[PDB]
Amino acid sequence: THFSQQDNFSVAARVLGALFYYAPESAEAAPLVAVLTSDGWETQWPLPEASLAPLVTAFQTQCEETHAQAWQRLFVGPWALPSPPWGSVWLDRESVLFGDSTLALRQWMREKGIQFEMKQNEPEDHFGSLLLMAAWLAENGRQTECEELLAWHLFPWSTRFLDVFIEKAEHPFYRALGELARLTLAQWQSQLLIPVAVKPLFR
Repeated sequence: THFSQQDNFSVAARVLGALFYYAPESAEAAPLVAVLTSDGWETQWPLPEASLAPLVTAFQTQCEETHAQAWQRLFVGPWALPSPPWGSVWLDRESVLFGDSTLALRQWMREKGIQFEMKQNEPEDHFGSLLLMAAWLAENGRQTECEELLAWHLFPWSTRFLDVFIEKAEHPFYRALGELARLTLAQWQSQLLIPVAVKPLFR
């Protein structure tokens, strides 16, 4: 019955999350770059074809800039990232990392006995970390928590983050990845029984 337990929710969340968290040449993400750059993946993605046809091609579009170089520029640095993948940049009035929305997520994790750990020195509210934790909760049959994560701790900023990211990606693969993410999270959003939390955006 619950939308986290069907339509490839966990599988799709893990794919989107890893491609946003790990480098395209990494052991974690290279196989995923390879699935999205081959025909066939669209058959298993939980969205309709009229919207996937264009992304199939777009994911395969060659480009002088390397996946590795695009990711570096979009997610690592050294310079300012065009769309910072951490919730508190979007939700905290001050746009700092480890901000108030980050604290809210951490407190919620601790109340619900959620033991999922992020890597060291890293804030909990990274877009991909959130998608991997949602996947992980789904797999564990923790549907209520999964829905709360999305409603309360991801969807309030994820659309804004994706909007700016899709507009500034400037690389066919990552722009396609962004659009895929937006279409998919939107679809999930429409399946929630619970309202998305109403929060101002500060970037």
